[PDB]
Amino acid sequence: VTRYLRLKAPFAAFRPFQSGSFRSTTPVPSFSAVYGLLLNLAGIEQRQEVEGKVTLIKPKAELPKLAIAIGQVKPSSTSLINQQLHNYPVGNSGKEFASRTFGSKYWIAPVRREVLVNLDLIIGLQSPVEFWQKLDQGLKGEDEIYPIEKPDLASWYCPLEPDTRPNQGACRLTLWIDRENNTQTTIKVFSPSDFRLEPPAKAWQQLPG
RNA sequence: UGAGCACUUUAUCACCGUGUCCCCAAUCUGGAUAUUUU
Repeated sequence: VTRYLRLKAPFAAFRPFQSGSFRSTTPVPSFSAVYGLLLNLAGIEQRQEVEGKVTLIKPKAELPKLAIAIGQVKPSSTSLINQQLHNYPVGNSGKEFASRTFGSKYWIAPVRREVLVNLDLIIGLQSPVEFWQKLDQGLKGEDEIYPIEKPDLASWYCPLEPDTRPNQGACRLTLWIDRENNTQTTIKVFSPSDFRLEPPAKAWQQLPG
């Protein structure tokens, strides 16, 4: 890796991909979300932004190549703070609903979901010099994030093989997802490793995106 | 500052009461000597 930078945030939420009627969350963000956040923070606009019923139709032909890991310093708890969020009905969709048709989003119904009390992340990116330079220009050029790479090292994550039973692992995770018919991502489960030493090469994952 | 991203936990109201007591008090004890110049 070239260098890595640290950040923290008080509140966040990471929905499982089509969790269901009742939402849920995961202790750590997905790799795809982190990749998108880093791409946007550099000021790189999305490669494709066509419009229609849906979006996110992304070929890999023109897209930066890069390798990302993930880290974690302090465990955080979870809470549930919501009572309502409307939806789009399935069924008759009778009476007025069919009468209005104004970007409908009618039939408000109650539903709850989860939030994270606190969040802090440490990992950065292994990338060529030009990409890091333009990322710095996007951050500084024409909540809070800053590089403390060498000190302040904490635990990390890594894919797990059928041995060495881990503790408090993440149930599911996403690598590269497109909102269409596909095979989604291959590996789901991940395992945390606790040691104040540089993460192993297995922790680094070369992202296809 | 980008893609899953909505539209509210929403609107009202008394604890009624009433009601407190009488009795009382002790004692004893004291002291000694001492001034002179403008």
